[PDB]
Amino acid sequence: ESADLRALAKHLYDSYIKSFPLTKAKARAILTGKTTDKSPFVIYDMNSLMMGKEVAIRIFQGCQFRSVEAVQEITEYAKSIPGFVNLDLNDQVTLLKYGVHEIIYTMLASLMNKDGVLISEGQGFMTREFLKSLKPFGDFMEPKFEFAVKFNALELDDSDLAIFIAVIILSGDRPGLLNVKPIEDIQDNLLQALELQLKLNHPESSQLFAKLLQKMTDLRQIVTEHVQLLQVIKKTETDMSLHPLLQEIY
Amino acid sequence: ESADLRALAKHLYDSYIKSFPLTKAKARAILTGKTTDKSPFVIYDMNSLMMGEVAIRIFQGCQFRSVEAVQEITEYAKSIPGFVNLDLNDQVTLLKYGVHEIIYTMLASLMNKDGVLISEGQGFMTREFLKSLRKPFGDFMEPKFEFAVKFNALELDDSDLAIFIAVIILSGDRPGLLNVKPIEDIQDNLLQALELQLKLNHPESSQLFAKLLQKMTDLRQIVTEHVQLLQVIKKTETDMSLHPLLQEIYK
Ligand SMILES: CC(C)(Oc1ccc(-c2cccc3ccccc23)cc1)C(=O)O
Ligand SMILES: CC(C)(Oc1ccc(-c2cccc3ccccc23)cc1)C(=O)O
Repeated sequence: ESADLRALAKHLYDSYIKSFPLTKAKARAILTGKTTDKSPFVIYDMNSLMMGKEVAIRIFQGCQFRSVEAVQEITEYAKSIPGFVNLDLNDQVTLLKYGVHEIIYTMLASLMNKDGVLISEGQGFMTREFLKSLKPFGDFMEPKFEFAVKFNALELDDSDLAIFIAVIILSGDRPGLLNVKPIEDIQDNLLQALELQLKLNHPESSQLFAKLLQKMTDLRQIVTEHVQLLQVIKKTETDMSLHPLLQEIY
Repeated sequence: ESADLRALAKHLYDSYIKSFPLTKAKARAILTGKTTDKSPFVIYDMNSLMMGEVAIRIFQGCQFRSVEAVQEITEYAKSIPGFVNLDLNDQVTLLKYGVHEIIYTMLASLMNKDGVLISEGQGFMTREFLKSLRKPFGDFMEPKFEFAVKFNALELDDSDLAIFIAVIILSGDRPGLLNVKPIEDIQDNLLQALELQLKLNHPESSQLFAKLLQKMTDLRQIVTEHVQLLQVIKKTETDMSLHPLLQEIYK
């Protein structure tokens, strides 16, 4: 009934707030928008960054660090989705493994506008053109920027995004899953809760449910495109015995 | 009004029939060995291939059929209300990015786990036979079978597919589009039409609408993979001619 759907929605919203550092609502206030309580430090050039083992590699590695960190926040959020911990533990691991990249790029949009991205929990702001100003690394944020511009045109808020992220985790078509049935049964429930949420939250945005789902197609293409860049960078340099243990962590 | 959505659904179903020679309904009647009205001849090896008469031959068959399919899809496209009224450059762009996604959607209608109908249903070519084709060509069809088997478990019929196919063409998040808003206004209507159609045609089937739209992710991947395998073929087969139309669509 509408009752357990709204219950599910509020549950997810509550744990999404608890699990992640900067909400979209706060990121929007910082960006383009209102509140400049404390302006973020802006990174627009090589100087700016320093004023903030090596620049272009420094920045791409920094994004990896945050993303490893984010995997744990996503994990904790996953385990708050009703039914998730009851799944086969191999399937939990699989769902997280193939889901975290799509989740990261989804949420990255919350931190982006067409001009740049908030980092360090909104304390910083790296400009889009400074990012594109790199060498075989000026290639890696631009498709995220192009995706975010289109995705943010849907004007979702955190309550919408909480359910959407849960939908992504409970996919069903991840390779190697052992028991697809309960996963799809949970996702069917989450899709219902999502549909309702979007109808109550955006009553005059017609077919917002459908439009948001079609965005999954662009999301997977981003992820695919990102892993192939990663494979190229794994041909920039791999041999060095000065962070073997840090290499491990990533 | 739901009434307007029903008329649009009827209209699109109607054009689909008139545009596409072999419907899913006919494909299923052929495939199910309980209607012996006219059974297909089955191609499962090279001698049955020669009885029912290599890899290049088969794939250029596929190439010619695809170009004709583009024609039929193009014909169907003009019947979608609002489509011919769009900026022409966008009409080209919509077709360019839509055509292959639709071909693999419809291809599934002619497939089961064991093979695919060919030559307007007169032939059936085995999945194993296609998989054993020489090294580059043996990998072309297998991901389409994979898609088709899970897509076919949605159990869509032609009146469903007519609207879904229209939804695909009228995307708008396609690259290079000049006027996105009028494209999205039309898709928005196709989507309402699709949503109603599935809930009436499949009352017991929970969130079929969402699960169908998720399938759009899979069609993208198929196209992407097929493209990268075509550029392999282009280099190992310098003597094989890719069709100019198909060439213009791929970039
Ligand atoms: C889950 C998410 C979106 O994870 C992020 C991952 C990477 C970045 C990021 C993106 C681009 C450059 C960066 C440089 C240093 C640190 C982080 C980045 C921002 C957020 C977040 O922090 O909300
Ligand atoms: C739109 C569609 C799906 O177009 C087709 C495209 C390719 C094939 C096909 C697929 C695989 C092998 C073939 C060999 C000879 C001729 C055609 C094929 C069948 C149909 C159709 O005819 O319904």
